[PDB]
Amino acid sequence: IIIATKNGKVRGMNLTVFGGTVTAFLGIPYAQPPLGRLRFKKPQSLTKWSDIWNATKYANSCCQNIDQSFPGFHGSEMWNPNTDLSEDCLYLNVWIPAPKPKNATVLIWIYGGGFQTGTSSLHVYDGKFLARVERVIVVSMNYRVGALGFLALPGNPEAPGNMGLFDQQLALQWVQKNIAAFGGNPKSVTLFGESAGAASVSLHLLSPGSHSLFTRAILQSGSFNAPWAVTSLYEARNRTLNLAKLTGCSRENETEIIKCLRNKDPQEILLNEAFVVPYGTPLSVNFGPTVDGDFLTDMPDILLELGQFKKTQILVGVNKDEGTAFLVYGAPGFSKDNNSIITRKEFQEGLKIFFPGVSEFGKESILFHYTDWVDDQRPENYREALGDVVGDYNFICPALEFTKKFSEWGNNAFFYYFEHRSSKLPWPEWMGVMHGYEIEFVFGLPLERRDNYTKAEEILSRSIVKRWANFAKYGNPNETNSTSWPVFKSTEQKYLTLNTESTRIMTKLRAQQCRFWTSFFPKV
Amino acid sequence: DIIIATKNGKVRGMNLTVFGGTVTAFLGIPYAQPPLGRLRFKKPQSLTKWSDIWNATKYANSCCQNIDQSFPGFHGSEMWNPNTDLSEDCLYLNVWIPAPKPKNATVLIWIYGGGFQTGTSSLHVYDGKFLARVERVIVVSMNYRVGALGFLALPGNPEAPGNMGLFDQQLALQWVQKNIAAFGGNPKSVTLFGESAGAASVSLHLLSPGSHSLFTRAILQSGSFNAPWAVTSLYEARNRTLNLAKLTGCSRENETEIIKCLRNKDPQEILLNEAFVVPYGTPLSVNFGPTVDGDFLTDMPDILLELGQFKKTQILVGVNKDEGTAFLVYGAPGFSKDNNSIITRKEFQEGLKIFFPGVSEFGKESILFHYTDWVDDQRPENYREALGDVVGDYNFICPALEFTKKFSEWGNNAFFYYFEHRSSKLPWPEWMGVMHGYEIEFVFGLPLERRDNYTKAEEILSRSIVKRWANFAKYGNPNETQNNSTSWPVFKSTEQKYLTLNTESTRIMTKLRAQQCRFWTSFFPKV
Ligand SMILES: COCCN(C[C@@H]1CCCN(C2Cc3ccccc3C2)C1)C(=O)c1cc([N+](=O)[O-])c2cccnc2c1O
Ligand SMILES: COCCN(C[C@@H]1CCCN(C2Cc3ccccc3C2)C1)C(=O)c1cc([N+](=O)[O-])c2cccnc2c1O
Ligand SMILES: *[C@@H]1O[C@H](CO)[C@@H](O[C@@H]2O[C@H](CO)[C@@H](O)[C@H](O)[C@H]2NC(C)=O)[C@H](O)[C@H]1NC(C)=O
Ligand SMILES: *[C@@H]1O[C@H](CO)[C@@H](O[C@@H]2O[C@H](CO)[C@@H](O)[C@H](O)[C@H]2NC(C)=O)[C@H](O)[C@H]1NC(C)=O
Ligand SMILES: *[C@@H]1O[C@H](CO)[C@@H](O[C@@H]2O[C@H](CO)[C@@H](O)[C@H](O)[C@H]2NC(C)=O)[C@H](O)[C@H]1NC(C)=O
Ligand SMILES: *[C@H]1O[C@H](CO)[C@@H](O[C@@H]2O[C@H](CO)[C@@H](O)[C@H](O)[C@H]2NC(C)=O)[C@H](O)[C@H]1NC(C)=O
Ligand SMILES: *[C@@H]1O[C@H](CO)[C@@H](O)[C@H](O)[C@H]1NC(C)=O
Ligand SMILES: *[C@@H]1O[C@H](CO)[C@@H](O)[C@H](O)[C@H]1NC(C)=O
Ligand SMILES: *[C@@H]1O[C@H](CO)[C@@H](O)[C@H](O)[C@H]1NC(C)=O
Ligand SMILES: *[C@@H]1O[C@H](CO)[C@@H](O)[C@H](O)[C@H]1NC(C)=O
Ligand SMILES: *[C@@H]1O[C@H](CO)[C@@H](O)[C@H](O)[C@H]1NC(C)=O
Ligand SMILES: *[C@H]1O[C@H](CO)[C@@H](O)[C@H](O)[C@H]1NC(C)=O
Ligand SMILES: *[C@H]1O[C@H](CO)[C@@H](O)[C@H](O)[C@H]1NC(C)=O
Ligand SMILES: *[C@H]1O[C@H](CO)[C@@H](O)[C@H](O)[C@H]1NC(C)=O
Ligand SMILES: [Cl-]
Ligand SMILES: [Cl-]
Ligand SMILES: [Cl-]
Ligand SMILES: [Cl-]
Repeated sequence: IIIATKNGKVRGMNLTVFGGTVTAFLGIPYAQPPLGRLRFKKPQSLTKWSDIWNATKYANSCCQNIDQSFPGFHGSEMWNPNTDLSEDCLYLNVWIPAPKPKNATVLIWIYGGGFQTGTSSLHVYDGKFLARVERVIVVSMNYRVGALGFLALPGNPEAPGNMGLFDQQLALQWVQKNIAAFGGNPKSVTLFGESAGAASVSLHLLSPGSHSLFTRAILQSGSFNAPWAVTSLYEARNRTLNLAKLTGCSRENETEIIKCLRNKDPQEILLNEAFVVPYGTPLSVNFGPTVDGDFLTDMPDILLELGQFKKTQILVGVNKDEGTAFLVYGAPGFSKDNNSIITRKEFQEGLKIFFPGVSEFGKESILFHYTDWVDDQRPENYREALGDVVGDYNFICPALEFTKKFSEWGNNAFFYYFEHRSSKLPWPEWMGVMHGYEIEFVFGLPLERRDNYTKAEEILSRSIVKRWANFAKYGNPNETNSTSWPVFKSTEQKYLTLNTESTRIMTKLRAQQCRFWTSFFPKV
Repeated sequence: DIIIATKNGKVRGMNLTVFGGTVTAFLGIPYAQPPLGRLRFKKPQSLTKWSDIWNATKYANSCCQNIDQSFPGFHGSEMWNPNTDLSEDCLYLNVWIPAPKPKNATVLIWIYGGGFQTGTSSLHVYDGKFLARVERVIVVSMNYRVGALGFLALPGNPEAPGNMGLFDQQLALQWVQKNIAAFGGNPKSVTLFGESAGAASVSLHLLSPGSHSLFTRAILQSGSFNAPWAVTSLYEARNRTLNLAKLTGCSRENETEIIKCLRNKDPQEILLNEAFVVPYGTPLSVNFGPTVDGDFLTDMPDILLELGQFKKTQILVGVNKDEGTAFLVYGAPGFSKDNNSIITRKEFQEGLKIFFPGVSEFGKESILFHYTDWVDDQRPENYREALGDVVGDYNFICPALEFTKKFSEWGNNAFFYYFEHRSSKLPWPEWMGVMHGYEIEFVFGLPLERRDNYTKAEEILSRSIVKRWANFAKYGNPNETQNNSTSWPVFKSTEQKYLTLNTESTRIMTKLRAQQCRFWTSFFPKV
């Protein structure tokens, strides 16, 4: 099994998937390894290789800090990289159905994290099911995370910012120039990603360089207008200097600061990343996208409001309990080992952790808007209240807002609200429908009947899988005897719920809560 | 001839013709020494006796007060202006009695509203003859001193201790205790009722130990003491007295001379300086009102209320739908009685600055936020109705619901009503809605006069309210009839049930405007 790429040949492997076969290529390199003097620089193009590259194993994962908060716990360790870490990590994966097609539509995955972690080789990102069941080609790449991917000295090509974004862009360029040889259609390419990946996707809509490299976009629990998504030009600079000071690299010329940083062991850069910002929360993006004047020629909010982006169809949505995951990593009184009931004042110190710079007036206005109880007793009210605060502000409200303004320019947008909790979800029952736990359903994992998912979950997974694939192909997320999914329009603003019971059409998702974040919190 | 022997001498009345029957009325019985000369600013002095027969056949003087002349010739405003001569000699009261004379009639006592600055018991809408004819109750109403003449305060100084007007009310209540039996009344069945400042005065009599043996039950219409305008702190009363002294050229070193100086000023110069003792000044300002005097009020009313130190008895409480509207046309920009008064977002914002002078710019945006979750964006009346509801909820509805909640918690039956009908004869524009004060004519049974151009529905409604009010007084329960009538349930802190009052359908409901009152009770104190 061998395919001819424009930089040399690559050998794949056959996978057995539901009585059929999927042709998979794991670990095709798409750029020069960013080592030594190439550290912190935009990815450089590759030269041809004479012999055969064996793409039969997942490549290295990009350098990153590892979540070791809960040793032995699957809930956290399932997100930890499952291959060796290395600065040599610019590779991608390609899955193809068997037999092979002539012009299949292509789905490209951009993994999530806080831009600090993640890799394409995770079990939940396995594209072989998607290749078998809907006969699409599935691509996923590794991109640089943390300071190695997003360190910024604006105007200076030695570390300009958004390197990790340019990695993604280079992988998309690779698909354009190579995917036809695999039987793919470069004129029908759909990006999708979760959280930071979804925000990465939304950034590709803004950036001129990415205009011609894909067709449509899917944004799961993320967008660039999320409060955590983009760092100001000034706060990025403050973090680069904090990092240099912490690494014994403080200088006067910055050209020499970068020189010093290039001599540091990767671990010394990684292990200091947490300290570059004082108000460190688990939602902190220490090094993420910034306005570099290259990938982002201007402030994202401005570009969105002026409508200077790629005009195309989008699929957008969020989970029911996006906030809970972040509460167990710092907020007081919360644990995965108890029911995590908290008191009015525990709620208050929580708000102080997630809103460090906000006045006590503002942390009271917030407390106000989220205590108009339906039931006075509970006592779980506050534990769910703080959850909803984080979730609404960090994920749900920015997403509705992004979808509203994107639709305003005459493009079809579709919005979803994912309400089902996995029967195998390793976290406690109070955390609900968590950040990131729609991903296994999008990748068709419950289709594996030997895998301890319920029948109801397989049916649901099949719907999402079908809808996602049809959206990629046709621009409309329809199924087969299935609820018709309507466009999100700024007037009526309809969205679809996804659960095992009854998939309904509804309106004005959490419009009351999002009212506060969009039209009052900015004035505090 | 019509003559009753009171403990201060004999008094002569008159016969009135009311609905084919007769009502005996005694108008202008004096209940205290005229607060004249050196008696100015002092608690009312008891009456001695008169040898002859006092002729109670005309309304007495109204107490000194400024007159509303914003709209000369306009009935809507001038109907509240006094209809007798003004004078410091005003401590008189009125008595209406059914005929034939009763044996042990229940007595309803009316305390008029205002900002504690105006008002009088002789208004057309305060006519007790209908109530006496239709429900066979005895109706009593008194005049009490208003403005600085009634509430000027130098706390601890018997020359002007504060709350004189409240003590005026209280002495009239003593008069009823001592004399009403001679008219055929039951002094052990006495019910206070009043509107606004009258309602606030009523709620204070529940607090004040001195009044506790002087009445049985209470009715509060559009007012209570916990309203932001109702009660002035001990220091703010003193500072206003001094501001007044400075404004009139009466500043001294001892207080005895300031009072001695203020006593020589013409009643009119004190009146013209009342508005200036408070720096900001809105149409809701109570320049001189009740204060904590250490006599009538031994502590801040909220403390006594929270501690349960009040008279334990039944109460009837309620408010109107558009309490705020009346005050917007007397100062808020863009508003007029001659337009539909549709306003813009920023007119709304400058309006807010008029009614909340001491509040941060943050708070004036918080209010705006809580009150702009529009159902229909346009709807151009949105902001005009938003501001009305702000003033109304903050000043009347929420403090009333709050009072009723806290009062009910100590185990007495409270009933709450919500008055929603606009009068077919209301002289104000339609956008002002169900205004402050325009339930009074329905409570006094005015639409029962068929010669007066009210709708039939309105007579039905009035007759209903009159029945409930009188039944509350007699039995402690505002029932209409046992059958073919909506059950009016007690207000409890849990369900918070209230009754709506209108021509269409009187229904039982819960948690009146709970979302709005939430903001005022649990967020506004934190701004
Ligand atoms: C959906 O994926 C599930 C795994 N998570 C979500 C978890 C949330 C709580 C924190 N932990 C772990 C990560 C880690 C790494 C080393 C040591 C300790 C910890 C704590 C991850 C991510 O990859 C992830 C991570 C960040 N961040 O680093 O701040 C985000 C920031 C803004 C928006 N989205 C983010 C996001 O989605
Ligand atoms: C049910 O009464 C119907 C008539 N009004 C209500 C009108 C409202 C608009 C203002 N005018 C004033 C204007 C003005 C100027 C010069 C001389 C006389 C007047 C009359 C009265 C009152 O008697 C009355 C009055 C005040 N106050 O004067 O501050 C209240 C304060 C707090 C709570 N309630 C109050 C209240 O109910
Ligand atoms: C008027 O009615 C009252 C009752 O409200 C009569 O009452 C006194 O009433 C109390 C109970 O309320 C009794 O304990 C007393 O014994 C009563 N006193 C007397 C002398 O009977 C009162 O008598 C009635 N007055 C009349 C009918 O003239
Ligand atoms: C007491 O009354 C005074 C007099 O109005 C209030 O006023 C301020 O400060 C001085 C008083 O010494 C005046 O000259 C100013 O004009 C007043 N300020 C304004 C903005 O008018 C004072 O606030 C009151 N204080 C108390 C404790 O009651
Ligand atoms: C309204 O309801 C009250 C119940 O609270 C009725 O009260 C009774 O009235 C009779 C005389 O009419 C008294 O002898 C009883 O003592 C009262 N019962 C009490 C106080 O519990 C009242 O009659 C009802 N009236 C109408 C018109 O329905
Ligand atoms: C009992 O009294 C009710 C009043 O509460 C009367 O019903 C009303 O009838 C008049 C016309 O006769 C209508 O204008 C009202 O709208 C009716 N009110 C209702 C239905 O609530 C009637 O006298 C009696 N009704 C019954 C059902 O016995
Ligand atoms: C394996 O690869 C061969 C070609 O080498 C191909 O014919 C076959 O379909 C693939 N899958 C299986 C079943 O081995
Ligand atoms: C590539 O795969 C082939 C067949 O499995 C194997 O013989 C060879 O060692 C691998 N590496 C290279 C460089 O060919
Ligand atoms: C930067 O500093 C280095 C050594 O400190 C020096 O050689 C170089 O000329 C400097 N470059 C600029 C542009 O200042
Ligand atoms: C499914 O769950 C069972 C326990 O009932 C476990 O033994 C097995 O390893 C699980 N299989 C997978 C694929 O997770
Ligand atoms: C879904 O919608 C597309 C729109 O082109 C249509 O072609 C198709 O028949 C529908 N159903 C399925 C299962 O694709
Ligand atoms: C459990 O979590 C920690 C103990 O590890 C503690 O702070 C908290 O009080 C506990 N939660 C509950 C609900 O008891
Ligand atoms: C009216 O009062 C009574 C009747 O109840 C009696 O004195 C006479 O009929 C009338 N009195 C008058 C008008 O002098
Ligand atoms: C109407 O009231 C007066 C003029 O009669 C004026 O102050 C105000 O601007 C007018 N407003 C509207 C909306 O007519
Ligand atoms: Cl940030
Ligand atoms: Cl009659
Ligand atoms: Cl209108
Ligand atoms: Cl009843």
